[PDB]
Amino acid sequence: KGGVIMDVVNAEQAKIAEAAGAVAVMALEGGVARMADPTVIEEVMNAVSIPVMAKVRIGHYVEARVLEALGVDYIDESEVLTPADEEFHIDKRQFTVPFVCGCRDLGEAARRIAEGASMLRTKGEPGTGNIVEAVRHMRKVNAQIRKVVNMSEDELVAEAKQLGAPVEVLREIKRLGRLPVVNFAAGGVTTPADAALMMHLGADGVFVGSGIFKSENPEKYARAIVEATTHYEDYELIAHLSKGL
Amino acid sequence: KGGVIMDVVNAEQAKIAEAAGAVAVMALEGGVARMADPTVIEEVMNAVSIPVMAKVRIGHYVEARVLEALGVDYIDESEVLTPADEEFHIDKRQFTVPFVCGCRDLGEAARRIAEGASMLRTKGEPGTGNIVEAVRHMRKVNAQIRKVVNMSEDELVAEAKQLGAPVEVLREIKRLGRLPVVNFAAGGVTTPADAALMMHLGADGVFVGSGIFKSENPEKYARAIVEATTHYEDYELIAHLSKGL
Amino acid sequence: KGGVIMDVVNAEQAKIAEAAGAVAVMALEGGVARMADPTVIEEVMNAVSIPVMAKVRIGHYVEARVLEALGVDYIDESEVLTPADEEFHIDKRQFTVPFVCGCRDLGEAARRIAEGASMLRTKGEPGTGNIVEAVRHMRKVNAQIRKVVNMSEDELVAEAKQLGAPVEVLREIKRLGRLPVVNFAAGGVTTPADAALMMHLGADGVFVGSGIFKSENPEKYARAIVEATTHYEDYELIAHLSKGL
Amino acid sequence: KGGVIMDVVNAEQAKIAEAAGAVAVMALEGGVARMADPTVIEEVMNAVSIPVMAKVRIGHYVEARVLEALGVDYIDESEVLTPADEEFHIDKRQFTVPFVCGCRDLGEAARRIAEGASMLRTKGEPGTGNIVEAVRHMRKVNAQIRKVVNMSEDELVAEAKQLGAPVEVLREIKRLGRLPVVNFAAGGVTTPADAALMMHLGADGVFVGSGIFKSENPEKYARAIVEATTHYEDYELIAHLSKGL
Amino acid sequence: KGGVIMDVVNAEQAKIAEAAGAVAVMALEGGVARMADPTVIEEVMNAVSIPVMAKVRIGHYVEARVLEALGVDYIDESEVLTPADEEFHIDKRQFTVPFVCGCRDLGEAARRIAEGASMLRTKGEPGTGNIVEAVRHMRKVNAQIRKVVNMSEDELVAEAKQLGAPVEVLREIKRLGRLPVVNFAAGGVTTPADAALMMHLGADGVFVGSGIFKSENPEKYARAIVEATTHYEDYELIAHLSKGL
Repeated sequence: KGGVIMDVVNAEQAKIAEAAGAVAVMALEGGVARMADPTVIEEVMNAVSIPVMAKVRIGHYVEARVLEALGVDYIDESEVLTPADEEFHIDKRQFTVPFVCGCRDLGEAARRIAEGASMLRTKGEPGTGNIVEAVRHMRKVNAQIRKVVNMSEDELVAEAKQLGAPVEVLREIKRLGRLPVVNFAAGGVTTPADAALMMHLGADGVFVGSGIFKSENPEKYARAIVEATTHYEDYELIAHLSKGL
Repeated sequence: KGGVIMDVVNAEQAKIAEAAGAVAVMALEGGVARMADPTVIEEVMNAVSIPVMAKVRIGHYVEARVLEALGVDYIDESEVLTPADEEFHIDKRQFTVPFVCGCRDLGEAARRIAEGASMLRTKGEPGTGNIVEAVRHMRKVNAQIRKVVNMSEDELVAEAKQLGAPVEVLREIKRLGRLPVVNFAAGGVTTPADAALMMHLGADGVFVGSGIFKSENPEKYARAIVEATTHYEDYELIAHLSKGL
Repeated sequence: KGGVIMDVVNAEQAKIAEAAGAVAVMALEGGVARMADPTVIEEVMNAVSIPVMAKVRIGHYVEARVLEALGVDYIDESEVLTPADEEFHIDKRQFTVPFVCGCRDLGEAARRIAEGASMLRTKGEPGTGNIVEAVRHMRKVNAQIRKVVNMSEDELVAEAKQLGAPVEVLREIKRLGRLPVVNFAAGGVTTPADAALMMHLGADGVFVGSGIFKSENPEKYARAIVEATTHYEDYELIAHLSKGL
Repeated sequence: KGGVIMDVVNAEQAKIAEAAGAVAVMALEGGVARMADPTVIEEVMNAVSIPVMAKVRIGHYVEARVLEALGVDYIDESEVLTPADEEFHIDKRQFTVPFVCGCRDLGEAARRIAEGASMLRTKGEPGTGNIVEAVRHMRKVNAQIRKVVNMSEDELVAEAKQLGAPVEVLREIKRLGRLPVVNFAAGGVTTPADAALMMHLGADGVFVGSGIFKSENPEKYARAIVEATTHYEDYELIAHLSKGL
Repeated sequence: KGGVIMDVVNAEQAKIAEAAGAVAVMALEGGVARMADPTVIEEVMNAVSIPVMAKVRIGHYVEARVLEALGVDYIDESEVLTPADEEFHIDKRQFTVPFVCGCRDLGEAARRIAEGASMLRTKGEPGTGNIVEAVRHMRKVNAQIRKVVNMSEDELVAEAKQLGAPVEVLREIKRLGRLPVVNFAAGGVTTPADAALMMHLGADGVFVGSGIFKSENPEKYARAIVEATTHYEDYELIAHLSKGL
């Protein structure tokens, strides 16, 4: 627990991610942002042994089935791609391949899960290098979990109504003490301190973007995030990793 | 199917109800309207072989355990009694005695079912002799059910959010082609034509009030309601039953 | 835990209360509602050995010193009397005699405690025989307590701000896992089931009003409430205590 | 310090007030409420040796000069009479006879003083037997005094602006630590505890109304107020005086 | 009392600050503004013997642990960095290293103290060379302190509510007659007169920014500010220190 998933655009970057100890890679391709070209997905697939993920536009059922047929390990039904369906998410229950979805609060989390999400992440604010929204979303979802875990049983139906959440998801949360799926922080995680902060806030792990490869030394920067995420209470070690970019 | 349940206040009324063909009786007592006196409930229980129901205030957990312990067959957690809890209904799952609840729409119905209701009824507008609200509720609920039954499966999570309904309950409705519990019309049902109309609109049956016994010949009037609810497409009989009160 | 406090207007009522097992009595006596005549309070003090409470107007510092000087065991700074100070409550920390105070939510509770309150009760809706408001307040305070006990420590300062609560009281709640004072349900508690219900919602006991003595047999009634409040999960007992009015 | 002034309507009542130790009497006469008939003022004047006051309508310059010519000791420019001038108070600086005026806050106090008031009182809420407004006004004026006494000197001009107060009055207040005139509580003071409460709140004394003579024993009731006002921290004695009406 | 803290970007500047008599240095280094590179902070720690401060993003718990682990003497949880958590500040009570925090009013100050802050400063308007905001905040905090010191004890609970302040911090202020921590002016302090002015408004000292080193003679300038801040009523001295820019 406490893994790092890393956005990669080619073979080279994928190998650097696996070598630095990333638990998975996310293969990436007002223009329209669609599912990545097959050859990009299969070029990344052939570079590593750790799980390969890729993105589809929200609601894009057939994009997902294409990714599934291509043999991806995981599908991000991604708000950062251009939504295909602004009202209905993919019925992920129908897929053999697992999905991760974004969320900002427990209502949203519960709905994605009712749709069949196998994994969750914060939406954060990608491309900004700013964790403030990632923090907001993890704070909100976790504070709401803590409320649910400890509230009177008979108050759950009303709670679900107010949250716009499926009540059976709340009941399962209360039974387990946590979400029935893992929840990673994502969006703006830049520094070793950022990465450890998400773990401190209750994240199960962390997604990071292409900023790692904007670096002088992607290897060392990737390593620093992986170690800071793993050893997230070693403030002495974290203080060290924050040096020299 | 096409059962009638009658409001009764003493043994004599309970016997008339039963002899007339009612499938159950409901025993009944700025004033606060609470649980009936145990002696009234036992008096009615002693009078008939058919099931006896009684009412508790909404959210009044203990009033419901009292009635459960007194051996009633069914509890109506009822909006006509002064509500005890304005925010939370009784967690009816924790009871061995079955409960009936009122609703006005599919969201409301699903929430009551999620709380553990074993039976539903329209809220209607009791005391007026006016079926207009009962018709509205039965129309609304059944129209929303027909919509759910036929809707695209991938659209039910969004639909559940819009209704404030637990999606699992919507998914069961779709699976069964109808509500998982019987839904009776209740409120204002006065004439043989009223009772038959509620059946025409899709009720599983009908609750009627004390008006029967304000009548000149309550036996005849009770039989009329029972016969019309059963033979609800028999207009020639319903016409006959309407003559002479 | 499971105490009943009874409102009494004279010695006779006070002895009935003590003998039925009350843990204390509230000595009582549209115009202005002020502190009772001392005579009435002295008459009650002499009748019984259990603690005796009386009421003062909100913010009426001198009324409180008068009751203290008379030797009452507890002061209710009471909102059912005509407030004397609409901005500032009594600085109860300056008193050797303990105060009980009304509340509706945790922020209100927390401020009363910070003024010196030693005991709390719901404000409820006195005089109505209706528990709906008492239920709302108990439900609200306890839900917020549950939330506070279980929330991140570093979120308590923000929470106190939002609630209008002193954060030290909130930190003390988290530390104990409940309020640092006892909290009785008050307002409208009428039947054995109501008294039991309040305890089910997590009250520490119940205040009850003069309705007991409007009864055909106040001793049987007073006792029934005492038994209900203490054996609040004894459903079969409660059911029996409901009969014989 | 800590005197009681008493409203009287005749010789008899005036003598009872002096005999009970009142420091002064106020001679009293949608109808129009004007200055009292001379013969009422002179009948009260001839009954006692302690100062006699009487009321004029706000802004009624000539009423005041009549009272002055009749030889009253003090003039209340009284909001309880029907105002003669809704924009301009009497220029009391022009009178040899001293005036008391009402107030609800420091701005108002300062303005009345700039007009030449020799004494102030709270407006309270006369005729209600309710001290809540008297409390509000004394609280407000005294809290504002405490603010002024201790604030940076250079912030006084802006403070005067915000309060709508003459700055030289604020400066004089800051110099003295208090108002340059006495300030009595008035309106609704009913019980010995009320009277002592005003003294506790920082009043210089107390006005009381015709309620004293609504009593079984005006003598004893008057005495009780006078003693409670004088000995306002003797909670033992006050507790005693609160008995037997 | 009369300390100057200086913002420095390197060792050279840090030694200039120490030698001119600074009581501490703030080590510093549109995109995201995060905690400085440790290298920069280590370089400053080695240059001087006076206490060294650095900044973290608001709510950035891990950044604060990193600076603690590096051995800085003080942490500024700083609003001029890009906030990491917009709801919850760092629980500074959990730290052995002391924090300074910005504020604009007493309620804000009081909440920071209740989170653990050991020192305060005005937020001011950094970067502008304009003291108007620093003046507003110092003026506001001190005016409210003065008011709180001198107000009725029993009015503090209401006051805390209105201010959004924890009442325990307000009671502690009244007890001491000032803040339980020191409070420096920060933002726009440019000239000797500004530095002196802040002290005149009742600051405990002054933070100053990088403008010192934009000077033709930073040593003379740094020293002039140190002398102005400490001898803040020495008008003739201050006037001389204004010449020779």
